[PDB]
Amino acid sequence: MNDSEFHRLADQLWLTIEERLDDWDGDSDIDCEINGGVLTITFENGSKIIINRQEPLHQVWLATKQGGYHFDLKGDEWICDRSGETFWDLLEQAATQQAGETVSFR
Ligand SMILES: [Eu+3]
Ligand SMILES: [Eu+3]
Ligand SMILES: [Eu+3]
Ligand SMILES: [Eu+3]
Ligand SMILES: [Eu+3]
Repeated sequence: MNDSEFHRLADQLWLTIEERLDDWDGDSDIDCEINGGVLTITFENGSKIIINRQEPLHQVWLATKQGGYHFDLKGDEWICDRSGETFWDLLEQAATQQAGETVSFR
């Protein structure tokens, strides 16, 4: 049921994030590491964005300089359980604010 579906969709999310930051071209230095399955993106100002799996809840969590956001699987989409906003939109907003330049995963 939900456990396999969660692993499938989260593994795809991890690869999309990693590959894009792998090919990051812009001026700002952005680094992405995977430690204990957790992704940590580090910006030149020392700020970070942290992305982890919450297995019991089948959620992906995002921790940014401004706050914490929790996402449910919704038809291949990841939706914030407090606001309805999409993961990609909230990640792009946070990364753009913390890099001081446009960061898109699209
Ligand atoms: Eu490549
Ligand atoms: Eu670097
Ligand atoms: Eu590195
Ligand atoms: Eu389970
Ligand atoms: Eu589909």
